[PDB]
Amino acid sequence: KETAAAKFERQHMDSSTSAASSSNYCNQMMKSRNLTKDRCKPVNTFVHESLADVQAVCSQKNVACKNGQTNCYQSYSTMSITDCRETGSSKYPNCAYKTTQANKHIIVACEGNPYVPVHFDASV
Repeated sequence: KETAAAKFERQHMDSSTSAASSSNYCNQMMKSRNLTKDRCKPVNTFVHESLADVQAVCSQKNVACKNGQTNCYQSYSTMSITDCRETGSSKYPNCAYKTTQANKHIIVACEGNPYVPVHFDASV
């Protein structure tokens, strides 16, 4: 198994880079993190912040999750993120993505003890 928290770091954390390196970023990252293993995950966001910074988001601004649950939190400051959105010629198993860099507040769902991020909800 893989814990909720470890899975979040696997699919969303990329601290080794401050931004989206190039157009190549998403094709390599999605594959590396095994996000294009059973299908091409449609969209995925990577956060280039320290892990301590992303975890502190659980004590930040509490907001409603897209699913109606109340365990989502919004970062007070903008973070550096990269959005990976699937393309047209992207055909499984040859998934193709468009790398998109930006700075936005992130919204994550937290849970557990300790209370850690387990799901990425949105970026605004």
